[PDB]
Amino acid sequence: TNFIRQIIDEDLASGKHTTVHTRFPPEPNGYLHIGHAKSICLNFGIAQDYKGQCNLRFDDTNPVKEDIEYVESIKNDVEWLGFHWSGNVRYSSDYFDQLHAYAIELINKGLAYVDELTPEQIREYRGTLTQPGKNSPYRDRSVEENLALFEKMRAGGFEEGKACLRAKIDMASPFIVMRDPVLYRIKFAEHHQTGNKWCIYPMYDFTHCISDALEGITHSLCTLEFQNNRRLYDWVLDNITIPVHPRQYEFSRLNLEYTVMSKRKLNLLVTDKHVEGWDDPRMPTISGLRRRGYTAASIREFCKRIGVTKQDNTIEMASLESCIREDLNENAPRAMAVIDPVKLVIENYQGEGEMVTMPNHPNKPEMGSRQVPFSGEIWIDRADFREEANKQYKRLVLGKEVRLRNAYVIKAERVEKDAEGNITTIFCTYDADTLGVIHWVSAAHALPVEIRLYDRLFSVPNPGAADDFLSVINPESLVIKQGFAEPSLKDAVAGKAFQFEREGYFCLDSRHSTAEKPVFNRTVGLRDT
RNA sequence: GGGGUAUCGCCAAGCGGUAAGGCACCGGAUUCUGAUUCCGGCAUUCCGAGGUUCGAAUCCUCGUACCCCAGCCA
Ligand SMILES: Nc1ncnc2c1ncn2[C@@H]1O[C@H](COP(=O)(O)OP(=O)(O)OP(=O)(O)O)[C@@H](O)[C@H]1O
Repeated sequence: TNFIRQIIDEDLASGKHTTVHTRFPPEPNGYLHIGHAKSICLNFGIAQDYKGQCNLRFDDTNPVKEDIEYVESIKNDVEWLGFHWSGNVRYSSDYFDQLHAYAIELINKGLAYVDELTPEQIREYRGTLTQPGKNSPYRDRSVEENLALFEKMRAGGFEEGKACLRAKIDMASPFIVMRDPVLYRIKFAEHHQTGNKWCIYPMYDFTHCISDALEGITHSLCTLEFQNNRRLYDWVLDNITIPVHPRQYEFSRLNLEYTVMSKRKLNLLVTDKHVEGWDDPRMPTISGLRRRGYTAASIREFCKRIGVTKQDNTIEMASLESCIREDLNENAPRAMAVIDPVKLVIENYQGEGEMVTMPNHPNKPEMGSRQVPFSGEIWIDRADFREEANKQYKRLVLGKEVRLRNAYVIKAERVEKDAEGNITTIFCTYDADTLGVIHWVSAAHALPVEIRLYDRLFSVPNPGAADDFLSVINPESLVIKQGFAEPSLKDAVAGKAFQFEREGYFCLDSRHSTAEKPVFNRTVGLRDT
């Protein structure tokens, strides 16, 4: 429960409503991100919890920032998260003729006029945060004059910026938004839904309350930066002939540590080619997180955990990562892969090899087992061998023995270094009566596989509050390795988490993998204590 | 000027009856993954100072900090 659900509860009890109807209304000017997932979880979650309805409405009022690519991706992401909207997909543009009729009602009532103060002047006349504004000299035109001028705007008789329609409210209001807000502005831009039918487009505040009202939304849930705007939400609905009056309730937006959510900013990273694209695995976008190997359920859980309050907040990446590790630990089948490999030859070995039976899940016998090959010339991870180290080090030191994963207890004996002091191969012996643990991959049957180790995109926790967020990009956000994996990984499918033992959870990258050369993105590392 | 918020390192519950829970962190047991699982510890204190009350995080003052609003963006 959260403050919003307590309100809905009151509403139902008091008999103010019988059904609850919410809506998720993104503008199609970019791809959805983890922050939006919190609105999706909130809006669609309430609908299903209260057996209500939730609309997916594209708030498409500004054509010069929107594109059809975004509408199809947004729908994709909403479904992938595991949610379904009520009825057909809606668009604010579906209501352009409606919105235009309402503007006329406002004009007819003398509550709206066509102003001609230039874009620079409207700012000058608006006042400041402590000084009231002043009336445009075009404020007292007659209704008859406004109808004429407005139809002229509609007919394309005015150049962009040359005229706009404003609400006649109060230039001295302490609410900056009630200072004669613009309802319509001229944009000769083709719209992704309505083509060139319109050259005048409605503003967010005029469009939002009216759309909610027409869809019979009972509770509009938005983020905190809209509390000031609520005054205009109610003023519009109170002054036009509409039979219902939805109520707006604001919650705090999600800020994630080490990442920027601003679409304006996320678009800079994509536009300037600093990430592969909106769905690059380092992006905090839904599609990015999906490609990274995140599961829709891990995200739904993440929203469940962070809560819904009116408090500004900043969640640590640790919280997100906790969610995904938990999901994958449960459902991810284990496998073996070596990221940085140094060759290890067992001298004592006899034969072209053998076959060990490894479990697909160490703590869940039910998941099955597999027959993995073994031999003398295997592949091991560099960081697992040490010529010398204290008692703490529980891996392969040049003296003692260590158990291979589901195999033999080998024993370090001799090292053969390259010219530059760097080791090239390690020589050891094994006890055959056996079958300090490490993973390995029989060089004989090793599958060459490219690994992509992702790390946080920014090097500061709040790249948002930086003079230039780009200059604070982490150069080690993506470190590409070439390694080897057991041949079973030959049958992996894009977006199927595997837990490379003692490393982390990894998944096949659809964008880069091929037949011989698979590419694995590292979703998340293990709790490396 | 106006509109909001203040409870653990990060989130968060609490609604006059004596500070849940999660992440992180520290131990300790188990483990052929330095994972997982288990065990236990982690707010005498709720922005501060006064006051009301048998009892206040919660009520009433009076301060303080932070966030939002001056797009013909959403
Ligand atoms: N960080 C966030 N946390 C929570 N909810 C968010 C967040 N960002 C956006 N939303 C929610 O998603 C809804 C749709 O957002 P929309 O795409 O219209 O704008 P935006 O993404 O906030 O802005 P921009 O496109 O400039 O980044 C908003 O109604 C809002 O409540």
